[PDB]
Amino acid sequence: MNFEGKIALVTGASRGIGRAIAETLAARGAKVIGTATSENGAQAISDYLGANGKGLMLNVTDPASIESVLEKIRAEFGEVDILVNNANLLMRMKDEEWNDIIETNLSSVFRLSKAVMRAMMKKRHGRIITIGSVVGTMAAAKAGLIGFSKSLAREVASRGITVNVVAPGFIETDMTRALSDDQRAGILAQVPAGRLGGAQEIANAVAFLASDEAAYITGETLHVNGGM
Amino acid sequence: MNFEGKIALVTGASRGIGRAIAETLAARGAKVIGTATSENGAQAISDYLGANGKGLMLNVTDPASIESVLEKIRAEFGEVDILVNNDNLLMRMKDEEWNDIIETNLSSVFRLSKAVMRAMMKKRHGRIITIGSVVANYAAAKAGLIGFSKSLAREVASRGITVNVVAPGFIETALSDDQRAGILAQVPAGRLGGAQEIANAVAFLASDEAAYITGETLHVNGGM
Amino acid sequence: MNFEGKIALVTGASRGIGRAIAETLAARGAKVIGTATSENGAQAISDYLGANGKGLMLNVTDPASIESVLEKIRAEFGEVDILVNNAGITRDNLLMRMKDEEWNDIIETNLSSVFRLSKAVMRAMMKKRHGRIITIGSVVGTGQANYAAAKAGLIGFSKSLAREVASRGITVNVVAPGFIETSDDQRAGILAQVPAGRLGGAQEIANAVAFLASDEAAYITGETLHVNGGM
Amino acid sequence: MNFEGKIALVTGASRGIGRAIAETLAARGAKVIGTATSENGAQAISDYLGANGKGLMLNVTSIESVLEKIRAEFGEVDILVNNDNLLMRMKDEEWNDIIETNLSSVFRLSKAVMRAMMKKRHGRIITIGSVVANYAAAKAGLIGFSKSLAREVASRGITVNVVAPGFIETDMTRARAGILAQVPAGRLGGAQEIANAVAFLASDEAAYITGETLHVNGGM
Repeated sequence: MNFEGKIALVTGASRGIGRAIAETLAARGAKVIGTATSENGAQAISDYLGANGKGLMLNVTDPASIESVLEKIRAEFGEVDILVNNANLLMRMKDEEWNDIIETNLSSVFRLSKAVMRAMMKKRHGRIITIGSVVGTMAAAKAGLIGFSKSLAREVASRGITVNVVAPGFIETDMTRALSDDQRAGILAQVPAGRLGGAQEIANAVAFLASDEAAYITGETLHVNGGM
Repeated sequence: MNFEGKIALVTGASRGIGRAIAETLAARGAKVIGTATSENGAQAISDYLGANGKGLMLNVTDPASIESVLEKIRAEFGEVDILVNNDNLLMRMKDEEWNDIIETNLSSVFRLSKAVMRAMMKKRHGRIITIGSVVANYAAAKAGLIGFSKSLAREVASRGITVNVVAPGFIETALSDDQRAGILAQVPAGRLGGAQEIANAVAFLASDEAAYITGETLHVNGGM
Repeated sequence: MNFEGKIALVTGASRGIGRAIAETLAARGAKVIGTATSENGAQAISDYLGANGKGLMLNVTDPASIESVLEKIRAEFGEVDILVNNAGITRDNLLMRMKDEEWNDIIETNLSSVFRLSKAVMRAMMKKRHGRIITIGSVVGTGQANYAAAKAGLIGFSKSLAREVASRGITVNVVAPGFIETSDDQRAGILAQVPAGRLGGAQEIANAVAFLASDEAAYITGETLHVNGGM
Repeated sequence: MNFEGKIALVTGASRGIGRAIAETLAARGAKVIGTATSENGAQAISDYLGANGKGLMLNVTSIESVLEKIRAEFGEVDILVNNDNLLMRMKDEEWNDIIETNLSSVFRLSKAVMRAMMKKRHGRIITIGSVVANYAAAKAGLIGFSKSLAREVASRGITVNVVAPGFIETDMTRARAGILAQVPAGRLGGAQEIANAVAFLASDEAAYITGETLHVNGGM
């Protein structure tokens, strides 16, 4: 219970890692706003957050949707103190697949971070944590994301804002449960720990970086992969 | 003269690093096609390349410009064997300027590499070298570029194509003694690098002498 | 008190980071054994740990000292569950000016010793299918080249060991502190190299160590956690 | 002949990578002194170097003796090129042997040749990493040492770099698809490919490259 009084915005909180993060921050006293791409999803999020938060529909690409969501949050809870971003053959993918991945996984983090920084710097306290993609098989967006975070971290560090990245490994999610046994085994073979990580393990790391315990940790990429 | 028979496409060959790279590859026997964002810039390139190449207009942002340039090069010289791809506070950038940077420094390398690969692979030989931006609003694109190259490198390594990145540091390209001193204080070497020094590194990676080097980022910055 | 029932061995717990780590683990329920190179040093540790632990003299350079200390701990508390290798205070110097004497002493104290200690405590960790080994990097001083080799070798050793013992429930990590509070014009020269604009507290390194030693970081291993304020 | 007038000391030049490096620098005009642990080794090296150099016996763990011999016959050294089980299984003995042979020796050699380089305000120190756990610390310590030394002597015109080879067809590799399956290039590298990289870093064309680890491993 070290987040009382803090407001956290967690994108993609429908399930898996996103939901574990939202429930963990909520269980530790934060008021949580989890987002989904549809209104039904948003309502599902509101149903599990109960009195500890609310779910809102958000399209991370649309700059209009971002402004809209932030306005609803300000009207009901206040300014966002914690932002948690939850997101083929490279010579055969179409320009669409390329732009979609850059837009969704890279540019959106830039637009959201930009939208919440003003309040954070004014209050001289803030946390921006981005969750990297979960290992699903045995790149430019992921690497660009880390480069952006290290750069932003340096820029806003003096104002009391930390910007970090949590890079999960082979974590137990729907996508990994939907893989075939041969596929799972191949990946698991690449994991020293010899087991898959739980969604809660990524959430524990996020909760740590979001707390006052890590005020001096910024521009860091924390890997939670059992040794991959 | 170890490039004899090879065709190299160097984007942004108007001056500085780009031109040093184009002149070095040409001096070592390659047929060089340097590009500029205008026909005027292109002619200037033709004039310094002479009998060793030609300058063409390339809008690395238009799929049609890319295809158009590659078609001209095929008619004249053949297939491309060597491809060489040549500020403000973050929270003060507008969506528009962030998009221009990603699209100009990241997506364009993806489009160009894609356009020249099929031929390289059929030929079982190729070189793709990207030059990083010469020293915060470029960090994302820059890091994405390196990530893209390492990933592409693994994908095409078995067909004899290497994909590398050369990351220059401070390169002489004016300032007051105080500004210059501030720069020198950041470089252990104590001087600025020359455009030719980046070109020497590129020439090395493009040669057969670097056939086993791929997915590497070669820093030429005096230990910065 | 999420460390209740766990025994932690913290080397170099006399002052600074080492002591903050020892007090933090103790405050969270662990039975702590902090070490010093002298007998008087160990007693000072014993005084501040009170009923939550004890201080023992240990010379990591001496394999006879290591087993001696581990025997005392096993006789009074039990098997070591958490091992924290705390680097001493570094006193900077230039590479091309350091003699075999210093070079050898830094390797021996900063690299080989971690190897010998980790080796000494691993079996008891494996039989329990649970263990934590955390090494603290040399804190950046006021140019720390003479510690650079040993530091990089240490990280390499940890990543490698992490990969070897991960399936047994043991995590091996490294915490790399930046500028820590331990003369104002020189002050500004240091601060200017830190984006956050301030020095870190010894407690901030201890918070990171406490996190990695807990059950919440069971899936974190072979990682180097930098606590340097963006430096 | 990019190296005309330069003197290069290459340790472990008996065969493989070491010899390829020695022959390449010699072929490009350098006066080369290759070393070995024995005399047949040193003599074997002098044989293949001919009028381009000489072989000397050198136990890197002797250094001042070798540097003195080179100093009397050729001059100061301008280019210096430095050339298995589970960890919980290692004994203190093996662990120390590895640290001395692969880490401390580079420190001692670099220290022995720096004064000269500094005085001449020009120098090259290249260390070849281990070809492909018990060597994990020495290798990583080596890179850390090089980056640190590189910053220290950069203003004096000396560059310190590391070349990290991947699976290079040697004698071990002669005895497979298992390691090949690890490398994207689908083939093993040649000893000459590591030598080309070393030759490049040792030349004037690489004066602004320092503290860098150049991997030559086929995308591995």
